[PDB]
Amino acid sequence: VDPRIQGELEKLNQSTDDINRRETELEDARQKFRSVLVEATVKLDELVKKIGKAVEDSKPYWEARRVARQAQLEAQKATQDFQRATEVLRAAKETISLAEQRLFDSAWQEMLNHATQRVAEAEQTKTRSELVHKETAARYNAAMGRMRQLEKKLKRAINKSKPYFELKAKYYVQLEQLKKTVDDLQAKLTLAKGEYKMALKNLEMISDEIHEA
Repeated sequence: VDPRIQGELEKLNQSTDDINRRETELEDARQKFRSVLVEATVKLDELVKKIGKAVEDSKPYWEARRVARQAQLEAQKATQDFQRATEVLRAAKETISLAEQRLFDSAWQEMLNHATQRVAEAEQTKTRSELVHKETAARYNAAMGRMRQLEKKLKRAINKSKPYFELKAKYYVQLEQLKKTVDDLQAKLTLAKGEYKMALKNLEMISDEIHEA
C-alpha cells in the first residue's frame, strides 16, 4: 500500500504548491490595488485643490439629476404596468363581447362567468395603475423642473466639475473590479486549501487503515 500513499502525497504536494502560487498572486493583486487607490486619492485631492467652489456648487446638480433619474425609472415602471393593465382589461372585455354575441353552451357560460368574475379585480388594478401612473409622472416632472432651474444657475460650475467626476468614476469602477478580483481569487485560494486539507485527511484515513491491517 506504499505506492498508494506515495502517489497521494505527491498529488497533495502539487496541491500545496498551487496554494503557494495563488497566495503570491493574491498578495501581488492587493499590492497593485493599493497604489491605484492612493493615486486616485492624490489626483482627487489635487483636482479639488484646483477649483473647490465649482465642485461644491456642482454637487447639488448631480443630486437633483440622480433624484430625477430615480423618478424616471419609477414613472417608466408605472407607465408599463398601466399598459399591461389596459391590455388585460381589453382581453377580459373582448371575451364577454364574443360571449354576448353568442347569446357546448356550458363551456361558454363557464368562460364568460370566470371572465366577468375577473373584470372587477381588473378594473381595480386599472384604477390603481392609472393613479400611481399620474403620481409618478407628477413627481417625475417636478424633479425635472427643479433640475432645470438648477441647471440655469450652475452652468459655470458643472462644466468645470465634469472631468473631475468622470475621472473619479473611471478610477472608481477600476478599483471596484480590482477589489472583486482580490475577493474571488482569495476565495478560490481558500477552496484550494480545502482540497489540500482533504488530501491530508485521506492520509489520516489510510494511516488508520494500515495499522488495522
